[PDB]
Amino acid sequence: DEELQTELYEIKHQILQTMGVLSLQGSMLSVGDKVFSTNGQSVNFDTIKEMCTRAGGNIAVPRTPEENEAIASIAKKYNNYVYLGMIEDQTPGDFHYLDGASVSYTNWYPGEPRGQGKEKCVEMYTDGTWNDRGCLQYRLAVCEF
Amino acid sequence: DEELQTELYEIKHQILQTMGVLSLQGSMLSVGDKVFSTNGQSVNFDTIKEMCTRAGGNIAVPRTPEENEAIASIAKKYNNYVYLGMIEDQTPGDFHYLDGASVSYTNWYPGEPRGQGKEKCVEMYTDGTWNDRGCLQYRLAVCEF
Amino acid sequence: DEELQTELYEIKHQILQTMGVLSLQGSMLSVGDKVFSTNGQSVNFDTIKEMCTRAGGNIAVPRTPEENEAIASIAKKYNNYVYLGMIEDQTPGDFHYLDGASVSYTNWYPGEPRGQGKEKCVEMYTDGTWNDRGCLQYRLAVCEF
Ligand SMILES: [Ca+2]
Ligand SMILES: [Ca+2]
Ligand SMILES: [Ca+2]
Repeated sequence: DEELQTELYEIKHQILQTMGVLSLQGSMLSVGDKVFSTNGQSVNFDTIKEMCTRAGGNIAVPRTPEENEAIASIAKKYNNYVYLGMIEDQTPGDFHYLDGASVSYTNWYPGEPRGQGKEKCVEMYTDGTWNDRGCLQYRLAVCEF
Repeated sequence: DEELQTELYEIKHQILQTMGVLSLQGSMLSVGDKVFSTNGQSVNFDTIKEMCTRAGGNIAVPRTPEENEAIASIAKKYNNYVYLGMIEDQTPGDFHYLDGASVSYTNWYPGEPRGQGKEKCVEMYTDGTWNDRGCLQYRLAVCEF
Repeated sequence: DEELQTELYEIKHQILQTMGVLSLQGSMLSVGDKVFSTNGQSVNFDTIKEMCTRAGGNIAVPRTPEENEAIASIAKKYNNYVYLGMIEDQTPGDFHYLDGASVSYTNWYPGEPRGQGKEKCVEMYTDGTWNDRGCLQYRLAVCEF
């Protein structure tokens, strides 16, 4: 269709414009096909999950070095640790994404994880490395869409 | 078309991402197919209408309990009354949306409306109930898109 | 396609909603098919170019009176001059857009340009008129998408 082609072009341009504005003003960070954003609040794991789902997204989880660096830049920006989208398996030391799949990419701080099963959550330090920790602390809420 | 399907999927995802960011940061509230947002300014009815149309929208008007609660949450958030998108008919006590249609859903504070035709505008209290009032007061500008 | 028509309508509405929110909150200004926005930072020409490209856009450049007035309103809003997307040719007095094409629309302050080739950049005063100037000053970063 000849009109369909032009309509799609305009639609794609408008999306580029809206995403460009959000990017320019630091409202979000786009990495590949993933968009990260924070509301600036520091709350516990359960609360963060609720906030993200309310917005139509999920708690952020890095699956590549580039995504990890992006979340880390936000942690650094707000000078606060970030809870990530993963929880410990029944077997201590093993973690899984919230959908149940086993974690692949990892960036544990040397020595971590070592909570012996008592720290089922994972927090990201400002340098981007990870630490298994309890889930009741107040951490920066970072979501992915 | 095989490429049209993938293009639309990506377009829809990007929209979800941009709307998710705006939602997460409290820049807007989505209720069904309607989006509410405020610039935080408190001005009169005529001014609000101009501001909304300038942005490509219209003065907010709740047509369902869910929409009413959404606008109320914004009123509460900014601790200020909100002018709604309706004005009094020639017959006192009867109101109409700006397009001329008679108002259906209402949420008048007990006793309202009772301006006897001297208060053609409608303001929303922070608890979400309505009050007919003059149109020259300074009220939170809430628009719908 | 009967479903394609409805899908496009919804997509276009969502775009209108997201753009309406950004417009209402002063996050951007739309003029025709062009969107202008600033991150509020004041840096040199090279830095501005980087910031804009990072966001998926380019340094703003007015090509019509309407676009010029839009950028001027932003300069006025932030009370700071704005570097524009153009640089001087090898021949003093002649300027070109960054893609190499010769500038068409101009709005030089009376007497400008007169840097004799020593001021290859162009800054916009808050009244919207232009002045050729060095490229190392700190100016409001305004991008176009
Ligand atoms: Ca640990
Ligand atoms: Ca009354
Ligand atoms: Ca000069």
